[PDB]
This record gives sequence, C-alpha cells and structure tokens, in this order.
Amino acid sequence: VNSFSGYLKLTDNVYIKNADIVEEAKKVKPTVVVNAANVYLKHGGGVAGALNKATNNAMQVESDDYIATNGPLKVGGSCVLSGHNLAKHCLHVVGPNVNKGEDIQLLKSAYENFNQHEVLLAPLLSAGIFGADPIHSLRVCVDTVRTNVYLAVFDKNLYDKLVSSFL
Ligand SMILES: CN(C(=O)[C@@]12CCC[C@@H]1C2)c1cn[nH]c1
Repeated sequence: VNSFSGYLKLTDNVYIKNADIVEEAKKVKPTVVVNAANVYLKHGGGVAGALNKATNNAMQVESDDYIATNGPLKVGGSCVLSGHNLAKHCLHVVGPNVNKGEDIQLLKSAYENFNQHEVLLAPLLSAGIFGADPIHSLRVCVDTVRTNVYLAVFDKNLYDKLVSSFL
C-alpha cells in the first residue's frame, strides 16, 4: 500500500491523475519525483521551472554545482539529486525535445531510467514544451516502465483525452 490517492489505474504498474505535480509532491512527499529536465539542468519552464520555483531555487543551485562537476547529461539520461521540500529524491530525466529536433526513439531510453526506482511520481516525458505527442509518451511509458509509476497530468483536457484514447 502507498499514499497516492485519486489515481486511475491504467495497467498493473501505471497510474494516472489530473494533478499539478508540484502540489502532488508537496502532499505525498514521494521517495522519487521525476523532473522533465534538459541536459544543462536549466530549470526555466514547464515542469522543471515549476518544480524549481517550489524549491525556492534550491534545485537550480544544486543542479548548477552538479553540472560544474559532471558536465551535461545525455538526451535519454538522468541523474539523482535531492528532492528538497518536494520528495526524498528528484530523478532528473532528459526526454528528447522535439522543438530542438531530438530523436523521439530516445523517449524509450528516457523512460528506462524509471526502472531503477520501485515507485515514482512523474510527468509524461517529452510532453508539454518538449513538443512530443503526450498520447505517444503515455504509450512508451506503459510499454517501457515496469516499476510503479504515478503520472500527474496538469491539463484536465489532456488528462481526459489520454484516458479516453488509452488502449
Ligand atoms: C563543467 N565544469 C568542469 O568540468 C570543471 C571546469 C573548471 C572547474 C570544474 C570542473 C564547470 C562548469 N562550470 N564550472 C566548472
């Protein structure tokens, strides 16, 4: 049993809810919240900007030190950093950004990072300002992630379309 409430069950391991991931993280304090990161961990907008704002910029400060030591992530890659006030840990995952011309086949590689964690609160990778089709992102998620994933979808309209169209 876990703390996650109000989710629709899509599969054995994937759950979905219309929710603000920031507000969901603040309520649940999950072991892992996933960030929709870029390779530079520059948390300007989208999910990343919202998560970072909720940490009062402490996520960005920590991320800048990580990049100064390690250099950029790979598209499809990830790193584990603090969850600050939102979670124990934040798994920063880089999905391909279609608005930069990145290979959508890298979306599967991005979701494979989730398999290193038993339970996660996450957004749909490469959705929103990353430009991918969220229906596609949900299909890749279901077909790739084997651990237990609780997806937060900010937009109610999109949530209802993801559920209604789910095979
Ligand atoms: C990425 N990077 C580094 O690899 C070095 C460069 C000289 C100082 C340390 C480790 C860096 C970025 N900003 N500041 C440093």
